[PDB]
Amino acid sequence: MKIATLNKGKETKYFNGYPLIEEEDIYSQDHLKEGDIFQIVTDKSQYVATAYVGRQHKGLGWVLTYDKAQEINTAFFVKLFNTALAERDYYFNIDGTNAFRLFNAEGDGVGGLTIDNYDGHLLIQWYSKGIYKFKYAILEAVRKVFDYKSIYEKVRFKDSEYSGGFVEGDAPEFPIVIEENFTFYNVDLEDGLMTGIFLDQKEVRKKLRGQYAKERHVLNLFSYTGAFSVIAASEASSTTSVDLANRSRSLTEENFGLNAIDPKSQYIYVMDTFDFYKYAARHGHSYDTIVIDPPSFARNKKRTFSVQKDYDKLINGALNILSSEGTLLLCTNASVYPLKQFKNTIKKTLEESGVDYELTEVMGLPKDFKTHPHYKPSKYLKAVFVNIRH
Ligand SMILES: Nc1ncnc2c1ncn2[C@@H]1O[C@H](CSCC[C@H](N)C(=O)O)[C@@H](O)[C@H]1O
Repeated sequence: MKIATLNKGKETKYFNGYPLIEEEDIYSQDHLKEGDIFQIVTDKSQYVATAYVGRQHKGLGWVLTYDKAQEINTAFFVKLFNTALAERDYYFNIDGTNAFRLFNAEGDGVGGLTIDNYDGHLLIQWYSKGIYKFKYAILEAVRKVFDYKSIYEKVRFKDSEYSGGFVEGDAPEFPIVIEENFTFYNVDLEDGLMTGIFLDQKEVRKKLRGQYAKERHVLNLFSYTGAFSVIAASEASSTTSVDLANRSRSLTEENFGLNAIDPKSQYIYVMDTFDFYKYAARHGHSYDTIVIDPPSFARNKKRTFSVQKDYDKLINGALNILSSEGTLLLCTNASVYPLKQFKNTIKKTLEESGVDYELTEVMGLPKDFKTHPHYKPSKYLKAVFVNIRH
């Protein structure tokens, strides 16, 4: 019923499957409000696609269907969910992992919607008021497609007093313990934005232990809950974790504890990564593997970090405490920060330092985090293993 018209010469990407309706690409007189279903049409009134309104950035909403006759109802989501579920048969068949993503937004057909499986406890995240409107229809479909002990939610958009919490089912006591790569972690689906682990780094964590941990001093910067450290510690001589947040210490200790690792056999520091570079370098400390996985942006009073602008500083600091033979695991999650450009920054920085280097591995989102083949920013994870000689 409601219509948005494409600007001339902007049709083609949309005809070819581009899922994000860009504000700059369309105009409408139909008063598009969050929640609204609308059709995109060319200047010559050809139907292009059906989308829903959910603004983020320069974005109006997301394409949902190319079938004019398809109504956006429970049966609609039931179909996407079954397809999403079927594409994850591997995660149901593997030992050692009971937590993974079931539905990854636009990669699975609905931008702004994610569903995670934390050992039977589902976490649904909504990235706009727009997609929230469909909560009832979506929940009915969840009930029709998925098995679960409970359902939690989080609202991942501004100006909502309600933040999320328990939805239905049998509520557990948090933290609950999940398993991934035969490694145990605490999770809390009801406390602040983050759950205690980032599932998208499942395979990166595996590789770190498998290939870059044995008998090494492993440094983990911006450690959060110490997940990288926890898994690497079964192989490393010892790990060192560094995070600015007070909580990180006890949370990290506890994760070590779940895996039969004495926290006292590991090093855990609460401080700014950049301060740690100094302290480590002043005490002549060296590490064989340095994991760097910072937030895209962070602020500490006056002090700010931007992944875009400050990554060279991260690399130079690590190098000054990396062993002659050593590996850097350089990661980001910033969708705005494309792999090409990330690799460029890494290369430039390393070339400037005069060290010998080799990008040995480049990893992206795992399969449970299905990306969209016509939307490049969906591929937001970059993890680059770099072997160093200096
Ligand atoms: N300047 C800084 N120095 C060290 N840690 C920082 C920091 N600024 C933010 N952090 C921490 O970085 C974390 C962002 S989350 C990082 C997740 C982590 N890489 C993992 O593998 O799970 C937060 O815990 C935050 O406390």
